Amino acid sequence: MPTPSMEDYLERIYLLIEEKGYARVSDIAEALEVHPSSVTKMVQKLDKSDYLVYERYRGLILTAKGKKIGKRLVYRHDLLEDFLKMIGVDSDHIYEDVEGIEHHLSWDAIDRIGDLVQYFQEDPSRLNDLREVQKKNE
Amino acid sequence: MPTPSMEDYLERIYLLIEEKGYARVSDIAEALEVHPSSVTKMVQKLDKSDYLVYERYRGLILTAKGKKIGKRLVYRHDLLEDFLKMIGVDSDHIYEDVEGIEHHLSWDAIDRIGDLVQYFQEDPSRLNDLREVQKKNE
Ligand SMILES: [Mg+2]
Ligand SMILES: [Mn+2]
Ligand SMILES: [Mn+2]
Repeated sequence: MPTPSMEDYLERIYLLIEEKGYARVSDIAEALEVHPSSVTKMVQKLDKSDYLVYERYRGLILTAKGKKIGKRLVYRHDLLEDFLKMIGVDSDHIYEDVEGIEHHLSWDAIDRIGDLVQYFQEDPSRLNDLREVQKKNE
Repeated sequence: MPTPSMEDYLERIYLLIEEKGYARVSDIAEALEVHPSSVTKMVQKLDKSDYLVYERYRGLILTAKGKKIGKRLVYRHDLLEDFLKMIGVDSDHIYEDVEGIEHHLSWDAIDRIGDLVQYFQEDPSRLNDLREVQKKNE
């Protein structure tokens, strides 16, 4: 039911509190380089759906549901960056390829990439074999 | 330089040409599920910049440029489809996942995914190991 950009907002709020203990509307406007009225409108939609609350001095506060979604997206980003690093995507492309995947892949597929990432680490000689395949191509 | 929309046309045109020598406007409309008048507008755009030619009583044939692009696009769709099958995504999620991400991955990542698919092809017992990780992880 939440749009991808609603989820990205919860992820950003969780990481703002990780960085300094608070999430402000002004923080999000400055980072996205948008007008603060679009942020307060997004905050309003997230508030009405019970993902966050707002109190003027503490700022933006995640609910149990909002904090669960925000953490999940941080870890999705990690998992997919691990995947793309493992298979050899270069540093110029990996970031936009992670943002590309994470917005257009079902959660079933994300889970399967998580199994794959686990597969290459339970016996790391699998990863050396994969890199041999790349070198003999190269 | 070609837009996502052009890439979806060029890929379908290549498949039909691959099967039949020419791509008819009516088969393109059917496959992409758009109104024939949309195809015409795209056909006129792609004709004007030399991706294709319209031949009377035949349909569309790609130029060297359009065919090079269209062949690469079909390779991308087919490689991603194999990739998702291989890591076990539900057969109900596959076409829509592929149509999703295919416009959002660099060619660098497509090549590395190709290295990954080749890694599993060169010793298919690696697919059985991968399946054990997934059954265990559950
Ligand atoms: Mg992100
Ligand atoms: Mn496609
Ligand atoms: Mn597509």
